[PDB]
Amino acid sequence: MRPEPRLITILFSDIVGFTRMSNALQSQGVAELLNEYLGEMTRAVFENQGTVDKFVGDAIMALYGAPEEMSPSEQVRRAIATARQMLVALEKLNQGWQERGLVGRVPPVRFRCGIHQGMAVVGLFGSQERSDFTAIGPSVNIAARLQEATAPNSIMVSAMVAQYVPDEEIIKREFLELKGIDEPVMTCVINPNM
Amino acid sequence: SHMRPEPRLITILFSDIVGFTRMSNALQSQGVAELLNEYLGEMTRAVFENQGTVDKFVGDAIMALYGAPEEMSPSEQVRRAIATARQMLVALEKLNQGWQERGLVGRNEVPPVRFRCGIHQGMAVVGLFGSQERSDFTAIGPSVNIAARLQEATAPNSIMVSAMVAQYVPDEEIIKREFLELKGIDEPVMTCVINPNM
Ligand SMILES: Nc1ncnc2c1ncn2[C@@H]1O[C@H](COP(=O)(O)CP(=O)(O)OP(=O)(O)O)[C@@H](O)[C@H]1O
Ligand SMILES: Nc1ncnc2c1ncn2[C@@H]1O[C@H](COP(=O)(O)CP(=O)(O)OP(=O)(O)O)[C@@H](O)[C@H]1O
Ligand SMILES: [Sr+2]
Ligand SMILES: [Sr+2]
Repeated sequence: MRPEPRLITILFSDIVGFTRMSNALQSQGVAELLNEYLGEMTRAVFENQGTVDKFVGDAIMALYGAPEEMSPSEQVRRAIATARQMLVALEKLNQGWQERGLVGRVPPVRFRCGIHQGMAVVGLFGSQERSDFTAIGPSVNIAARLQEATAPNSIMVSAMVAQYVPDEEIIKREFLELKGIDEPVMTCVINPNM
Repeated sequence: SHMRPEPRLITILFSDIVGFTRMSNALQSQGVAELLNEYLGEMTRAVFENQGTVDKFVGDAIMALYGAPEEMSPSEQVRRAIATARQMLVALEKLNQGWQERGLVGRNEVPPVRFRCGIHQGMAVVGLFGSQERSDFTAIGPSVNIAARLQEATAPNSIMVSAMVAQYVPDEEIIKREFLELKGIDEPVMTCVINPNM
């Protein structure tokens, strides 16, 4: 648990359109919708041996390579599989929400995911009032920035991650100017299928 | 830790600093953790001392709740939230002074750390969210979104609250009043910058 430097893969995912959709239901319905979604995301992370760092509203943060050790290649394979499984889950959820009148009659929820691999100080951070296991550093900052920079319903990863992805699966490449980073970052949108 | 999601009038506080990453690039692993913990310690102590609830940390950002899980009058929620925000800002200045003396800031031109805080009071669904596999206690809804947006809209080293919060603050303690259009918000919001001092 004690914080230490380690090569890990960070995954950030978020949905946009949840608030708008929930705007019609009462508290109970809002909670049911969100729990439905968070449960699916958690399942996608656990099934691929990932660590659920935390939820941030309707955003999710997962780690691969901590606390349990994991090779860099397996971290990426698992992180990618999680992102693709999350998209499938959202496709299922959206189908249910549309047949429910929550979407279509309010557009379908959209998904964005960013994945980066790099060094990060990982372990328990906080105080006596509150301590949580997480990852800190530019690598984490970058993964979050990728998630916010990618287009609707897509997965964006860094070059460090893409090097383990079959070439034919990289749909689009583009250098992006990310906040706090001087050197433009080569990003790769990967095929959400396989 | 057992609370099922329920609607409730609460006060949400979001605070965040800028300059940690920059300041920490000039240090090493163990130093990062100790530096982050030093700051987080000051922040949580400010929340705890004011009987607030620390919801979570989001990197170096802090989220605190007043009125949940334990009940709290709407006026006490604001008093404690306001006192919390002010104490955090004072602690940050104390921290910057120490970091300055240690050469962590004001050297290799790493500006001193900047603090921002947003506070809003309104209805929110509070309780455990997630699934049997993983769930955490937090607050959800437009009211929470607004508090987050107020913190990101206010200027460096300042505290910004909504009209719902201001109504409990002595008028002379309100530095500035202005309408700002927050994201996803149809009706512009009345923002009030509070004096960092009582
Ligand atoms: N429970 C929670 N804990 C921490 N932050 C929360 C939160 N609920 C909401 N927020 C914060 O409130 C802000 C919401 O603004 P946005 O991210 O722009 C909403 P959106 O992604 O555009 O659509 P959405 O509301 O359907 O998800 C974010 O900064 C988010 O992290
Ligand atoms: N441990 C963590 N958990 C969740 N999100 C994290 C995180 N560490 C970093 N992030 C995310 O990474 C992004 C960092 O970008 P910014 O918020 O713009 C940093 P900043 O506030 O400008 O300066 P700073 O790095 O000194 O804090 C945010 O979206 C933040 O929420
Ligand atoms: Sr979102
Ligand atoms: Sr910050």
